[PDB]
Amino acid sequence: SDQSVYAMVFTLLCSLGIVLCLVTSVTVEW
Repeated sequence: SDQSVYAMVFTLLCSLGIVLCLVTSVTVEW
């Protein structure tokens, strides 16, 4: 490439990735 929509979708996908990293890291050690 509005850039605000790109930043919003990028932030949402980053936050979902952080949560999924937490779930994977907990589940393997469990």
